[PDB]
Amino acid sequence: KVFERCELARTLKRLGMDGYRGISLANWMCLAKWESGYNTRATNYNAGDRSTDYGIFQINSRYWCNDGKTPGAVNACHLSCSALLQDNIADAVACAKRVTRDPQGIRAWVAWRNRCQNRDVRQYVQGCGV
Repeated sequence: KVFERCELARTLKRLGMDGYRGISLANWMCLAKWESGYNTRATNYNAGDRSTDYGIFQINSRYWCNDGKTPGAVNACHLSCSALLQDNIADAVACAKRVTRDPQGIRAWVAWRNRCQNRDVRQYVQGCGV
């Protein structure tokens, strides 16, 4: 599923993402936007380390979900990576929350550092009723 902007903002809000561990909804929107273009079935294989990024938040298989084909990987969200390719984003949200409970917080995603950190992200939630 490819979410429309405001539809996603409200979906994330309902799922408890607004201000989760101090992270604003606009930051989450900026992350999903640059990671997958709001596409839940987005996937990116990393030939260098044999891992794959899954879903709307492009969560990686080396540490967060199990796909059975990533060498010496772990599954911190305790989910099949398939759960990160569903139209319904609840599991992806639970996993994204798990990622941020770690030391880096939202900085775990390099894309957020490149395109969201110290940027004006107000535009992502404007007019969405959140």
